[PDB]
Amino acid sequence: MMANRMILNETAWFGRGAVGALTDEVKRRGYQKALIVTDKTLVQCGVVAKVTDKMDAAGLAWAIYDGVVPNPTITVVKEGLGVFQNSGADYLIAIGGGSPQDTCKAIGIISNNPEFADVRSLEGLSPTNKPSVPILAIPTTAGTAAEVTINYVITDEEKRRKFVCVDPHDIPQVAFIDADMMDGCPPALKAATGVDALTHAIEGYITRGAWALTDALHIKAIEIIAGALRGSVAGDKDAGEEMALGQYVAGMGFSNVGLGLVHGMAHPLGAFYNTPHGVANAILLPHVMRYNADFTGEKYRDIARVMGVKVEGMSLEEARNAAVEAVFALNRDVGIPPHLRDVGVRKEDIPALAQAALDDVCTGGNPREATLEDIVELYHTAWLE
Amino acid sequence: MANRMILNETAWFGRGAVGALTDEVKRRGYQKALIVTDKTLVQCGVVAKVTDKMDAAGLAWAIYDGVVPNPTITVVKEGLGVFQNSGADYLIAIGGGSPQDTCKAIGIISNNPEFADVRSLEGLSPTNKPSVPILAIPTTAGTAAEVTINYVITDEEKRRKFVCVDPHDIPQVAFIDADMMDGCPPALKAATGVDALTHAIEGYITRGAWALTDALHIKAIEIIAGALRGSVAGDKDAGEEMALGQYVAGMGFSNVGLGLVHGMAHPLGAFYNTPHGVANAILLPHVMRYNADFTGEKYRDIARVMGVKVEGMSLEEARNAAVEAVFALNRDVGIPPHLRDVGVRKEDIPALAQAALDDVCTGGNPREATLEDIVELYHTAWLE
Ligand SMILES: NC(=O)c1ccc[n+]([C@@H]2O[C@H](COP(=O)([O-])OP(=O)(O)OC[C@H]3O[C@@H](n4cnc5c(N)ncnc54)[C@H](O)[C@@H]3O)[C@@H](O)[C@H]2O)c1
Ligand SMILES: NC(=O)c1ccc[n+]([C@@H]2O[C@H](COP(=O)([O-])OP(=O)(O)OC[C@H]3O[C@@H](n4cnc5c(N)ncnc54)[C@H](O)[C@@H]3O)[C@@H](O)[C@H]2O)c1
Ligand SMILES: [Cl-]
Ligand SMILES: [Cl-]
Ligand SMILES: [Cl-]
Ligand SMILES: [Cl-]
Ligand SMILES: [Zn+2]
Ligand SMILES: [Zn+2]
Repeated sequence: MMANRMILNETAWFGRGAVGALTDEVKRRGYQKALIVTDKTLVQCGVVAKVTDKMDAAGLAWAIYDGVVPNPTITVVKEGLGVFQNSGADYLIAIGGGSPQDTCKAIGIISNNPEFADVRSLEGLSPTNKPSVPILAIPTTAGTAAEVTINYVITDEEKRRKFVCVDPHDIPQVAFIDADMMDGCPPALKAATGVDALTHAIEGYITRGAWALTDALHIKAIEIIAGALRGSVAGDKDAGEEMALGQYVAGMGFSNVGLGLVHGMAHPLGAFYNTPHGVANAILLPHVMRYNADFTGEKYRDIARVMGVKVEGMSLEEARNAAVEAVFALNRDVGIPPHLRDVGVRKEDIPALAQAALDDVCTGGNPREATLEDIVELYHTAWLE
Repeated sequence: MANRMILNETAWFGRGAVGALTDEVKRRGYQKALIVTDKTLVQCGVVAKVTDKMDAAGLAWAIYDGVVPNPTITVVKEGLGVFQNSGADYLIAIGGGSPQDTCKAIGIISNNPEFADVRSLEGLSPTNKPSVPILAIPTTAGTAAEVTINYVITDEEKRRKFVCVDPHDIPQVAFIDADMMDGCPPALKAATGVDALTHAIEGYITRGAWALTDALHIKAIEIIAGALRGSVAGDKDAGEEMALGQYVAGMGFSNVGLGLVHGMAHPLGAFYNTPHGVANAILLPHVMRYNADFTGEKYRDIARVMGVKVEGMSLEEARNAAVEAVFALNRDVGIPPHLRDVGVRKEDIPALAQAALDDVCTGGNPREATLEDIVELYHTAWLE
């Protein structure tokens, strides 16, 4: 029926050493001065200087905003926007995971669309008339794929909720997908962000708006990620490079079609508790998959198959169970906590979390139409055994 | 050498103890508080438990809510400026160890301005004046920071936690009220409760231990081991027991010291911003095993009050049983088993171990640790 749109990065560089392309890209574009948007951890760890050392050798000017925090808030966006406005910069370089990537998008959008100074009013299909300030995006987790999506997610601390901004105008001009930038994640962070990448690919494979091209991207991403994540957590170089590619491929799909109830149930955790996005999604994933199983056609057979299960001869019910179990197994293998209680959730908040999840935009993509009671029940199931 | 005890001159205990605050303020003649706290406690309504009572009583207050876990030199300086501009004449610390310690730093520097750099307070701070008076209200069970003479600040430039020790920082009044603590999520109850256990076990076996602190610590171990599972489960009376036990532990350890658990946790906090309670909880049983031969009969006592039938056990057996009872508690309340699980990197172990070797807490440890012993302990705790 309806035609399907795809927004993608016009330019992207892939592989260990891809950040070495940045200075030429800047020179080709004629930009005069960057604002780097990042967090203090990435500065302390030397990750930012991997980029600035190259800029300095090429004679390219920059300034830094390093105030991003996980689950970046309206306060963070306003602070970074002020730094941008006083910096003399003409473009942005986002160095970090989803939290810096998203902050950078917000800054770049508001700078060219000042009617959105309050930040909150960007939620939804932001009616921006101008493209963002140009962004060069450098992910350091594997990851959110925020370098390739048209979305960014802000935490409204005053309202205790996360909100999603969807806007073609925010797409980065160039993405640099370089596992050298990602290797310093602690193993536990690799694990959570990697199962989050898997969640993007699984939810995107089964989302209501799925179509042929996104299905092809998502099923490839699932195969890459499921084959690489244990090795990446273990520190294998090639597995890290595979994770960097797979996490990105997932975004090429889900940006354009949507996610589901895993992300919808994780957003309130981020808002209520400041839970890390990756861990929250990882813990919820297999429970939501079980819930969705009967509403997914043949797709769990494909998921199980590319996660290593010999599905030949299984009934559809068996293949569905096998897909779920393969996710539980991966979570155990890479040390994801088994229960939400383990990561600071309170049972008393489940009613309110569930209403927030029901209302979350990601939930609308879920292949099964969730009810309040389904979400209450899933939180209890995930909370403790 | 005679042994010194510093304690709170005044303290109120039990559910509802914060109800005593407004009268304590009136009796002391203070004019205006600065509340030192964090944004979570404001959001959760915990601060309002206090400020609503103050408002009813006509008592003035302002808030500094910028404390973060593992408070930094930057936080201390920010809060000090807020204090200096607030018109306050006393401090109310509402929170866990992070706000309690920030509050102590503020109150000390306000009356001892030559320590404006913060770092210069490390060790036996040579302050001439008492802190601005502090009324301390813990909201975790917990650090016992309300009753110790210590506070712990993170130097981000030097990537290290440092301990400031000073009789001048003791709070004037502590209010130990489990109603203030009940909102901790279960996982936070678990980690802060095993941290309280750690304080009591390390204090029991520390080099400076003597009769009075031994009596306090073994009672605290009994209380905490008996209550923690129930408190994590939300039982009301268990929460009140935890509030008391965590404080009794501090009555001891403030005055004698801790050991290598705390010494190995400090660099985690500095390197990774690891929560103090979780770090200590994961390390505790491994360090206990390392220390066992240097602990006399005390692991028999620990095992007994943790519910082990030690009658008939050899000392070796009783020691192993104490270690296992701690492993069991950690499983039972959901403490992660390994440091890798909480974001530690193996590549950092050499540097973590040097930092732990040099940490002040390590000097109280009953076994004299070496660099190589600490490296091995990190590796042992890092993964199965
Ligand atoms: N824009 C989108 O389409 C999109 C999609 C998914 C998620 N998100 C958002 O992304 C955010 C989560 O991002 P995330 O999971 O990448 O984590 P993050 O950016 O919040 O980072 C988490 C932590 O890991 C640290 N870290 C990151 N890279 C590191 C490295 N290389 N070395 C050491 N430490 C490193 C950070 O400093 C931080 O402390 C959430 O707010 C989520 O809502 C956005
Ligand atoms: N002698 C001493 O002064 C002493 C002793 C031990 C530890 N410490 C220090 O204490 C700090 C750790 O303190 P902590 O373990 O109490 O944790 P914390 O104060 O760092 O708080 C941890 C988290 O729990 C939240 N929290 C606290 N109370 C809550 C409540 N009632 N409801 C909901 N959330 C709540 C906080 O907002 C914060 O996000 C460390 O920096 C450590 O070095 C000091
Ligand atoms: Cl998200
Ligand atoms: Cl989230
Ligand atoms: Cl401490
Ligand atoms: Cl610590
Ligand atoms: Zn995600
Ligand atoms: Zn402690």
